[PDB]
Amino acid sequence: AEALKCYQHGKVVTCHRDMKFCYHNTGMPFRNLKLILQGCSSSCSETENNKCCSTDRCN
Repeated sequence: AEALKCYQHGKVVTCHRDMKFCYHNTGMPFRNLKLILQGCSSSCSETENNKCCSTDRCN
């Protein structure tokens, strides 16, 4: 099996062979601070900030 590939802040990363998901999480911890997490993960749950997917470079 090929291993999932995900977008990660402009780069393309090859996920650990165990990963099921590419994710994209954006948050505003403070009115002036935006946080953006992005990459591969074993688990993923759709929320208003965490976007999940399971195909290649799908972010």
